[PDB]
Amino acid sequence: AECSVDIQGNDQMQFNTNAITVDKSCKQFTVNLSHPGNLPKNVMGHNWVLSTAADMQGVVTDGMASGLDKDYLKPDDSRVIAHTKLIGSGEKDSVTFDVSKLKEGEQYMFFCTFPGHSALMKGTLTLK
Ligand SMILES: [Hg+2]
Ligand SMILES: [Hg+2]
Repeated sequence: AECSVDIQGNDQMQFNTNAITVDKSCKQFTVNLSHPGNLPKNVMGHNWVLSTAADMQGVVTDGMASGLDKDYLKPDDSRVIAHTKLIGSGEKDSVTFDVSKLKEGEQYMFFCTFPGHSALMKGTLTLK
């Protein structure tokens, strides 16, 4: 939709998109995350985390080490452009971020930092 997208993470460790386009005219962009299924956060938690592609691995690694009580995301990580909280089934979280934090000629990735999820739960985010 305009300057916004709705995203689902399911019980099979899947997002329902692997590619997000952000319209350059947008002043900010919003992601609304939900979690179909019936499994809880500790088992099948999802978040939506944005970083440059170059920074993704560092964020994933430091997030795992941060623990479940930190939503598997390092607090105040300067590499995380925007993020939701970790959610289980039946829950919702959203994030709005300034589009000025993105540039052209930079590859962005979105992913989930729950342990082992990012191998499957990841995609591209592009400003155009
Ligand atoms: Hg996940
Ligand atoms: Hg990556």
